[PDB]
Amino acid sequence: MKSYFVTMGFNETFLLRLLNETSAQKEDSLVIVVPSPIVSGTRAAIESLRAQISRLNYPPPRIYEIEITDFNLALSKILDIILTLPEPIISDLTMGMRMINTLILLGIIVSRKRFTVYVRDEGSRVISFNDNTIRALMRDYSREEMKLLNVLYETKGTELAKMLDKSEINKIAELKKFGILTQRKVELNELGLNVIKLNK
Amino acid sequence: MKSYFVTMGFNETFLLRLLNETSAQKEDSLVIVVPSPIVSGTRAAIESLRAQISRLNYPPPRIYEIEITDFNLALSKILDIILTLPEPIISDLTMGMRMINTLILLGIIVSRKRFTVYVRDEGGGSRVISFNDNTIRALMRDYSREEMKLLNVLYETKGTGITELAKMLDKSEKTLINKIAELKKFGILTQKGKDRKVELNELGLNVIKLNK
RNA sequence: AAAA
Repeated sequence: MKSYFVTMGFNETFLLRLLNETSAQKEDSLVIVVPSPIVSGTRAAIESLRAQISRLNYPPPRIYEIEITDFNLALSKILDIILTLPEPIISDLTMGMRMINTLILLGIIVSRKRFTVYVRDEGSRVISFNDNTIRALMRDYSREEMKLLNVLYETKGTELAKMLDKSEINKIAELKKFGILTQRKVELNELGLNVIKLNK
Repeated sequence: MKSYFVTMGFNETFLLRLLNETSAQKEDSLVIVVPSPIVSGTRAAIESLRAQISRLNYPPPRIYEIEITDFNLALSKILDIILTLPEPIISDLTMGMRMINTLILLGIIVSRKRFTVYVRDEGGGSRVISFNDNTIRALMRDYSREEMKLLNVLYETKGTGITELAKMLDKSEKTLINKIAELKKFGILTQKGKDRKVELNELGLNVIKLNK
């Protein structure tokens, strides 16, 4: 079970693609935030989405309208919605107004809930990230960790154990949860490259 | 001197509006990131921009072209550009590809640099929100139980002078001043009026709402 | 790539 949290523009097909790609189920939650007032294009897109959801056995959408006047007053409404969504929260920034997508994006990050955000090339190519990515980039690494990463960066991958001079691993599984390295040779991933780049 | 970091689509109007609303100077770094390869509508918007920039003594744009294969690979390239921009970084995410603007936004936050982001209304309207680095750091800060006790009081009294706050919290005014100065750095409270009553602003309300 |  999961939650979809998106805004809606004039084209419901972006959301239909997201719902099928991630195998949406009826038990899931679908929450659509739209600007106030609801313009004709957005309303038509919602009715078009209702008819197509009712055929495909998807979850019924809940629609929230919010005025977009102040960054904090609008974030306040986005946050109240977010605390009512069970994790993980699936989001896609390719559709709807940029202002509202910005508030959704910032809303899930500061809420510290689990999430997966997708962003597409126009509506073919696609990139994604999650709460683990953001937390791995926002983390203040200690020097025991930082100089271990810098060694892995310079050695490119127990030969490691006789460099920092320790025993022979509990920290390895801890850093594998942050997705910054893998594991035989301990291999640093691209996310770890960004880690080191942020703290050099 | 400031710096501007934006991406470009087919329309330069929002960038020229940004430059006009923030009083852009010729000594500023204007940096534009575009996808690779540069398509013809983006080449045309960039030529339309340079003509108007020269006539208004705006900064000349330095243009970088980025490939976007993977999230981490593309962010890596955005960070290289960000980490050579002088602070503060002024950005406007209402233009160009959404993928690039997401990386620009995410790149700026994690670079811990100073910034102001604008996001406008596509339909041309006057609706516009903005935020800055203190905004994000405020919402993500780990607030101690003691710090939360102080914020909870300002919400229930709606403004209280330093002397009464020190009484309500069983602390010295000397130590309350230092703590109020530290919270003021994050932008979550202000102290206006001739009575110097400490008050929670809208940002402080969101901070309190996150810890319930 | 201005509710794509």
